Amino acid sequence: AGKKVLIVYAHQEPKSFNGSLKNVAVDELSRQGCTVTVSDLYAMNFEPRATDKDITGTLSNPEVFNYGVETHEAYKQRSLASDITDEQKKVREADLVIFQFPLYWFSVPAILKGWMDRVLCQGFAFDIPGFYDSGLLQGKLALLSVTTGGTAEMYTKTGVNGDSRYFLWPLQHGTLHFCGFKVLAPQISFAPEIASEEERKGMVAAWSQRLQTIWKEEPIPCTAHWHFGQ
Amino acid sequence: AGKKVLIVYAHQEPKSFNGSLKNVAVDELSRQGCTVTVSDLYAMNFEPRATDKDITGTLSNPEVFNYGVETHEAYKQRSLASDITDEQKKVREADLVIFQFPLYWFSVPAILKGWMDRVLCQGFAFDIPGFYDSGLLQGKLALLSVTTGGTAEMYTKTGVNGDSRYFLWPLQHGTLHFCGFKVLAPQISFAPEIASEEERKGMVAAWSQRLQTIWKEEPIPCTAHWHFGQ
Ligand SMILES: Cc1cc2nc3c(=O)[nH]c(=O)nc-3n(C[C@H](O)[C@H](O)[C@H](O)COP(=O)(O)OP(=O)(O)OC[C@H]3O[C@@H](n4cnc5c(N)ncnc54)[C@H](O)[C@@H]3O)c2cc1C
Ligand SMILES: Cc1cc2nc3c(=O)[nH]c(=O)nc-3n(C[C@H](O)[C@H](O)[C@H](O)COP(=O)(O)OP(=O)(O)OC[C@H]3O[C@@H](n4cnc5c(N)ncnc54)[C@H](O)[C@@H]3O)c2cc1C
Ligand SMILES: CC(=O)Nc1ccc2c(c1)[C@@H](CC#N)C(=O)N2C
Ligand SMILES: CC(=O)Nc1ccc2c(c1)[C@@H](CC#N)C(=O)N2C
Ligand SMILES: [Zn+2]
Ligand SMILES: [Zn+2]
Repeated sequence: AGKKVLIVYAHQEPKSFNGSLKNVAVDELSRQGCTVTVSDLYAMNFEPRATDKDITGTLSNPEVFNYGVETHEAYKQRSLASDITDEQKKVREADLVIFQFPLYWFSVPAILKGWMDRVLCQGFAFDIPGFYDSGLLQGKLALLSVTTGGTAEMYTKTGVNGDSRYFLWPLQHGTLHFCGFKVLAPQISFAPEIASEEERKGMVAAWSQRLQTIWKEEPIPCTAHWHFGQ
Repeated sequence: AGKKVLIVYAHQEPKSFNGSLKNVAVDELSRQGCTVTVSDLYAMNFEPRATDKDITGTLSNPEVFNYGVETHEAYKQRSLASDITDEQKKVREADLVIFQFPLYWFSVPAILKGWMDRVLCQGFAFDIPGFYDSGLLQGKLALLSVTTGGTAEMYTKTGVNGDSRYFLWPLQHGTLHFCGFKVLAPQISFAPEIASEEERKGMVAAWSQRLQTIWKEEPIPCTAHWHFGQ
């Protein structure tokens, strides 16, 4: 129908390749009749740092500050900072969450890493127990849409950077799977800066076109073998 | 003695296990006569976000903001924000950089991700020709000292988390090796929260003990084979 999508978007420049990919997601999902929300982290000046400012209530231990303990508890008490609960609400209502970002050091840009650290808290995204396939975000989909400086070939088994999937592990498995998401196959747009005009437009249309049938997709097996082989 | 160490420290609580580890590292390298510097990111309230505030004066293209390019030009024209250049100065001067942090989502806390995104800029950490064996910081040593919530057992090849080396790939290879560091074996203190006090003392001591002979160490071969194969 009928689906609710959250795009968590991490690029500074709306005219970027990232902004284009974000905009065609919105266009295409919107045209399908889906409900769409965008967390534009840079435009929000989203706070990436995990600090005692994230808890507004009496601390469980005010002598020695433990971020994980205090946020678990603030979540249960509903004394978390409001910028964190606003995201949680977006995540809670979403059926699909797409992360749109350029790769920074084989990972997400810090502003997005901060959204992950501060938003996916214990009690909300997972618990002990209640992680991986019993993770709290079960029944939800997640998809990483990454753009790189390096080419497709750099990111091969035997290229300098190794296989692209190697860098996907901490994000797909250690974070998304861990919270219960089914993970859809990543969308990697390699080296747009080097690509020609045509190859770039093909890359944008390929994203557009994949989204046409996104609801029909099966998740990847989010395992050590998918990521590493052998 | 005669060598300079920078410890980049990412934890909110001085009385924490990360604090204790940073403190025995200071005490021990200080005892041996080394020059020691600590960037306490939270105490500094270090800016994690990559933005146009990172370039002072006027941008070489204020129409389309491209962080990589503008930070490359700024580096060469001595026009980076001073928080960035302060950190580069400490790194330039260090013979060993130690990173001391709790594992957040199979990675570094966002605050430290920000340090790496913003400090390790093109022209400073790496450039074309210089990356991997020829990255700009060759001659230097680096070491990840990570603490985990999860046990050693969870972090094996057939455990729920996979092998530790799988999450180390983006940090050690895609970041440290990429900038031309020789990387020392990670120091991983598994699950200090659920260990006895004892075992805890054991892990602190191993770190202290290990730092006595840190200068004698062979760096790891930072290969895909090291991280992924048998
Ligand atoms: C701190 C930092 C760390 C990095 N780490 C890594 C790393 O670890 N590994 C790696 O491989 N790379 C890395 N990079 C490079 C980075 O990932 C790439 O620069 C980024 O993915 C490029 O995406 P972009 O949107 O910024 O491209 P852009 O530069 O914005 O896009 C390139 C070109 O595409 C054009 N374009 C925009 N929209 C369209 C459209 N609709 N149709 C056709 N063309 C369009 C733009 O106008 C531009 O001309 C890093 C960069 C930084 C700044
Ligand atoms: C956002 C977030 C994401 C996380 N992601 C992951 C993840 O992906 N994987 C994972 O495994 N874990 C993860 N964790 C758990 C986290 O890594 C651990 O909680 C953290 O590493 C614990 O280290 P600490 O210094 O904060 O422990 P502390 O709680 O400060 O230390 C444990 C105990 O040691 C005591 N202590 C302090 N100094 C000494 C000393 N000198 N001798 C003996 N005891 C001492 C402390 O008092 C405390 O009782 C995550 C946590 C958070 C908040
Ligand atoms: C400005 C910029 O492109 N930075 C950057 C930083 C780190 C890396 C890269 C680019 C790429 C390659 C390219 N371009 C890479 O593999 N790593 C680790
Ligand atoms: C507060 C806290 O322990 N958070 C946390 C968050 C994420 C993860 C963990 C703990 C560990 C497990 C533990 N402890 C983990 O494997 N991941 C992915
Ligand atoms: Zn998985
Ligand atoms: Zn390597």
